[PDB]
Amino acid sequence: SHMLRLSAPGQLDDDLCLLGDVQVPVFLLRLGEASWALVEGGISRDAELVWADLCRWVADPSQVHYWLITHKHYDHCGLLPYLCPRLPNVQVLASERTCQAWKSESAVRVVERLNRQLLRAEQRLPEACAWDALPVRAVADGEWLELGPRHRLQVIEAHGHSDDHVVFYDVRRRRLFCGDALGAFDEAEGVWRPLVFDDMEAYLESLERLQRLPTLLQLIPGHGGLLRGRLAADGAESAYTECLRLCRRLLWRQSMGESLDELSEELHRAWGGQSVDFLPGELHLGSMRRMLEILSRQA
Ligand SMILES: O=[N+]([O-])c1ccc(OP(=O)(O)Oc2ccc([N+](=O)[O-])cc2)cc1
Ligand SMILES: [Fe+3]
Ligand SMILES: [Fe+3]
Repeated sequence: SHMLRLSAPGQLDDDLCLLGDVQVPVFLLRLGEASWALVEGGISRDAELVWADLCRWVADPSQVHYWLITHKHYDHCGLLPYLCPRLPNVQVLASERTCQAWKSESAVRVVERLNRQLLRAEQRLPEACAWDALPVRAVADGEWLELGPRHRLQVIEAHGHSDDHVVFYDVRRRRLFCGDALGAFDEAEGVWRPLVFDDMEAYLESLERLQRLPTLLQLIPGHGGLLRGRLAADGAESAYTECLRLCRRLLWRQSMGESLDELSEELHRAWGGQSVDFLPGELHLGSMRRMLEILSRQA
């Protein structure tokens, strides 16, 4: 592995642990002697694994007070109905738009169906909270989240990947929980893979703004672990660069009369192997196609 990327379960920093699979992690923040927060909501089929890992660090789960959610995609909120009932004092903090999603029938349907596709043959999910019954408090762009005496995180709107996406910045630690707004970090090549699934102009504007944060020490996307050193410092800028590079590649190939699919299959082939364990294959290729449709339209 690489010194600049922490990608093992367990303790990452004095106050921060990784629960579950590094590909779809849940982060555990220790806010004080008797108080904790989770960040990112995972996939439903990992409920027992994440529960098990949580109970190793947290003797009393009633001390889990907050659960921060970056966006409504099925792989970032799948655990909520299954673990919220075991966390009697938890408050889920999400954007207004993300909250809206959990109150839409069609939306919840998609999230459940994509989560069910990842179930292994054996397993049963535990009893679930109704999605519209989750203990949520909507948070606003620019809001300060006073989680504990040494944990204060600012909510920053970061749409583009999705129309509801937010990130959470801990300026004390120069630590940014970025969700999928920078794309997917390619563990093999050390570069960002763009994930433009809603709006290219918003996605790029969000990265412009994140580049203006004070220099990052820790950059924690939605998949793959914790990035540090130059990868954190240069992250938002690099993510922007990689988006433009994809745009131009698309423009090249289309100018050679290629159809949206040549590049899609090329991307699905070049990148699909990293997510195969949490993205159904038809979804990865289809996500590629959608992103290329978006870039094409807006360019
Ligand atoms: O069907 N959706 O609305 C949807 C699409 C992609 C998606 O996964 P996301 O985590 O946004 O996309 C990724 C795509 C590829 C990789 N990868 O190259 O390792 C990671 C995340 C989640 C939900
Ligand atoms: Fe996503
Ligand atoms: Fe994701």
